[PDB]
Amino acid sequence: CGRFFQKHQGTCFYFGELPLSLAACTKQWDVVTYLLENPHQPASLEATDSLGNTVLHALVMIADNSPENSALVIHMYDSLLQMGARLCPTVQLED
Amino acid sequence: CGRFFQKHQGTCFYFGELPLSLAACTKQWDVVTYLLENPHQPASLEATDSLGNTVLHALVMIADNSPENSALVIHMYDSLLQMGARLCPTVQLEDICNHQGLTPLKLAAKEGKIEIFRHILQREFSGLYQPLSRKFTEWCYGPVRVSLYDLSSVDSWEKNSVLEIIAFHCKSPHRHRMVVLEPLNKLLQEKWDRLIPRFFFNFACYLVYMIIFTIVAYHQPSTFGDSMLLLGHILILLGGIYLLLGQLWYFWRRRLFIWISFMDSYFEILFLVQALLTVLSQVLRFVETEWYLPLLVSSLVLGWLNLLYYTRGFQHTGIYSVMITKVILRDLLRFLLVYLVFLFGFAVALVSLSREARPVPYGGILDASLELFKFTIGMGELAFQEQLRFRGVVLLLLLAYVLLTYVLLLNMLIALMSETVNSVATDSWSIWKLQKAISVLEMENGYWWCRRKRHRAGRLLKVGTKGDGIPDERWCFRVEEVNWAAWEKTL
Amino acid sequence: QALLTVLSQVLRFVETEWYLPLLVSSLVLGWLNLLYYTRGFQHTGIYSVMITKVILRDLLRFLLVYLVFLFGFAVALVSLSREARPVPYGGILDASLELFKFTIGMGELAFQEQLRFRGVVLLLLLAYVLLTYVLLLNMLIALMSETVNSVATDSWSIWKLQKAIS
Ligand SMILES: CC(C)CCC[C@@H](C)[C@H]1CC[C@H]2[C@@H]3CC=C4C[C@@H](O)CC[C@]4(C)[C@H]3CC[C@]12C
Ligand SMILES: CC(C)CCC[C@@H](C)[C@H]1CC[C@H]2[C@@H]3CC=C4C[C@@H](O)CC[C@]4(C)[C@H]3CC[C@]12C
Repeated sequence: CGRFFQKHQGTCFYFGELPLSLAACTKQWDVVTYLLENPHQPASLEATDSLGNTVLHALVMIADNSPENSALVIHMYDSLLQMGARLCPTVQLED
Repeated sequence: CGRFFQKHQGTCFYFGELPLSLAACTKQWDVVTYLLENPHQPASLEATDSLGNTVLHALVMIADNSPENSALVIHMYDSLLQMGARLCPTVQLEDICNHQGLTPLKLAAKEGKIEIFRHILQREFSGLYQPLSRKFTEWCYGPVRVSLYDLSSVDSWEKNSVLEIIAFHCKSPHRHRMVVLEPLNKLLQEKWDRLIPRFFFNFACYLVYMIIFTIVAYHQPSTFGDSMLLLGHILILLGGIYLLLGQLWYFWRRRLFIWISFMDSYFEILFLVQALLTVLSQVLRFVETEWYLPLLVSSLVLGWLNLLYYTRGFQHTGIYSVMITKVILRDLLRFLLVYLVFLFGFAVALVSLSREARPVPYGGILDASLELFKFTIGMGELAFQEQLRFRGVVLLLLLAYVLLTYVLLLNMLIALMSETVNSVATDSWSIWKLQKAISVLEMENGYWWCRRKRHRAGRLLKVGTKGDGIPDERWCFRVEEVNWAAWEKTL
Repeated sequence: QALLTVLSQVLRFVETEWYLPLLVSSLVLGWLNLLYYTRGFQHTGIYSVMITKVILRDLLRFLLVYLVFLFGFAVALVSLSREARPVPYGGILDASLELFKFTIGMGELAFQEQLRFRGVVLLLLLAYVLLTYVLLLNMLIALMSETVNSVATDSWSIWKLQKAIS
């Protein structure tokens, strides 16, 4: 959490202030995957931030109406939803 | 140097009157290369000609707005720049002046050539040949990317900048297209944003002056009140003198704009005329001449149109004001020409007719013209005059005028205005942006009595190290952007 | 409308003379709300949306320019024509009313013979007519044509959102 990381008017880029959120927003499916199957300590896919946003909220926040950004956020959203289904099929992330 | 080789109107082809310039302009990279590595005598790449142009100036001169020519001149320009870097890395070719005083970048601005101008203004190369670049991409943390544009010889802080050349020196008709490109667009916008208070302060001062003028003109006859009237009159005299001095100073500073610029400014003449009329009326009052009042009311009329001048400070109203003048110029004058040709003949026919019976309507030419104009203003008296001897002929002439000037011409004028408004949508935006640029450039300088201090734009960002020493400093303008396609391409 | 109606009704109890203007203002404003209720059909709903979009996009610039033209010419006409060789253009309101009669199609354009500056007055009137009536009104028609052409598809979605809100 910092001035550059919060959403304001100026020099900033909000990504969810989470390593998993950053990896998802930066278009790397391999890094997102690897954080999840760590034997040491897996990254919880339902963790939140100061604003309370999750990995799925952050993707919505960084979304634009441009074609490429929309395609990227759609694909990442679907992939993360499937990954949440295979990891944790009890809790549903959409609600 | 010869008649065929100089730039004139007729049979000519200017190429720089140099073998190296000819080879560069004739699309042969091998010949250009070979002239440079001759053991006998290499061809100096910084040599000039009678006009003083170099190899880079000549490429700018022969440039056109066609795609193929623009691509050729761009590629040759970049190749020659790299070749100059490898041969002579001490001297830089871009800042070589001319006999006129211009650089290759300033020639592109003054000659109205836009493709090479936009390419030179924003260029970036790969890892090799960094120093000879204008746009530099700084940190790329995620999809947000920050660009740094070189502000050298393009910032209005210097004496003869690119913006001043475009606004007051370019001969091209469509010279506004150059002020709506990236760097200039952003820089001009922030300059205008910094200049809102002074612009609206000038507007308020002019509004107060016009209110005082209106009050003085209204409360004037054919003590305290007399003292206030005299104070108002002398204040108007000084205000008119001030406006006249300002207009004269503006005309003297840019002696040669009056041919290039009429579509965009066209208010300096109006301000000059208003000031002259006001001063002339005020001085003529001292003689107690009867022609005071017409001159005073003419100045009163012309003042509020300059108030409309001050109104072009917003996007909607500015484009509307541009469109008004463009509609006036493109199609109002043809309609007036045809209208008066119709009016004069019909009025003369009506006057010559209806002089014998069986006051008097159509007594003279002025009365007939007034009646026929009442027809177009919607107040035409169309009656069957019974006392006339040629009643049917008069009625037929009136009907023929009505169905041929009122039904046809006015509605056709409406249609032509519709077409004109449809056709010039995108042009008015650029014209208004150029108008804002001119206003900003004028406000950057002070008034004719006080000069503002030049506020430099951009920050002093280090852009690395050159091959001559450790420091390499240049003033750059920063712009942020959030681009997702470009970011995803670079991985 | 509700505030004006309630204020007029309560002001009647005081027997104040400003009852009737407030009551007639409420009466005027009621039928425009009746037009509110009219946006229940596709054609009329999109028409109502287009009316407001034409008003917002281009009616205000025209009024601004129109009043700037009107005020200066009216003041010039009032300051002029105060000496001879009732009286037309007696004050600012009368001059404004005459110049507006010009745009409503009832402009009295005559060569006043009793004035001392007949030619100047006639030239000013002609310059107002050919610059406000011929130019500005027809240009306004053209701008409305362009606006109606440009916003065809947007009004449908705006009306659908209006239905959703209702
Ligand atoms: C009685 C006389 C002095 C008033 C008539 C004005 C005369 C000078 C004519 C000549 C050229 C005309 C101007 C040229 C075009 C414009 C730009 C437009 O955006 C506002 C109206 C305005 C400014 C016109 C107003 C009328 C005009 C000024
Ligand atoms: C004498 C006075 C009270 C009557 C004039 C009405 C006043 C309030 C003005 C101000 C804003 C205007 C309204 C704004 C826009 C619309 C929507 C349009 O689809 C119907 C007309 C209508 C409703 C206008 C009617 C006139 C209006 C209501």
